[PDB]
This record gives sequence, C-alpha cells and structure tokens, in this order.
Amino acid sequence: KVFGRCELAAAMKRHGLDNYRGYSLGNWVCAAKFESNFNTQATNRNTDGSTDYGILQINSRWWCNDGRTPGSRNLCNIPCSALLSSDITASVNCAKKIVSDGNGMNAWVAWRNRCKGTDVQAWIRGCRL
Ligand code: NA
Repeated sequence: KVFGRCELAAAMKRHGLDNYRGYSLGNWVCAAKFESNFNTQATNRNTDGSTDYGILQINSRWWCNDGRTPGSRNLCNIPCSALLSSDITASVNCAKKIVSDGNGMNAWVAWRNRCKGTDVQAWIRGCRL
C-alpha cells in the first residue's frame, strides 16, 4: 500500500508514535517519506547482503529474519515480510524497539540526513489528527 501523507500520520498517531521517546509525529512521517516514499512494499538490498524492508526500511542484519542474512539477529522477532504489510503495526512496534536502542532516530540514515534539524511539523500540516 502506498499511503497518503495524512493517512500515514493518522495511522502512526493511532499506533502511539507521536512523541514516542520525544520524536514528534512529523519526524516519523518525514523518515517514512524518504525511506520508502510511503510504500509499505519497499525493499532495498545493502552492500553487506542485508535488506531493508517496508515503510521504515527496517534492516534484516539486526531486526527481522529473512532467511538470507547470515549471522544476523532478529531483535523484533518477526519475519521481514511482515514489515511489508498494508497493516503497519509490525513496522511501528519494531521501530519503537529500534528508536529505544541508544541512538534515537539517528538509526535511520535518511532521518539524520534529510529530516533532522528541519521543520518536520511541515509533514503533518493540514492533516486532521
Ligand atoms: Na536477521
């Protein structure tokens, strides 16, 4: 599913991401935009052989099991395919584990490079939330 910007914001809000560990909703929407262009089916292979999955591009080296990333962990305890669902619950629940891991949203390279220190509230302006 390709979300609309406000549709995604609402979904994320309902799943407890607004201000989760102090990151306002616009941060999450901004990261999704640049990670996946709001497409839950997005996948991208990394140089190390791991793959990033879903709307928030969660990596198989640490967070999910894809059966093809040797020596990896599965810290969210989920098949990576669950992250591609139109239902974002598994991505959100896993993202809450990731953002709590020490480095905050800096875990998402696109957040650090494209969202951090920008007016992220712009991503939810105009939405009914
Ligand atoms: Na893994």
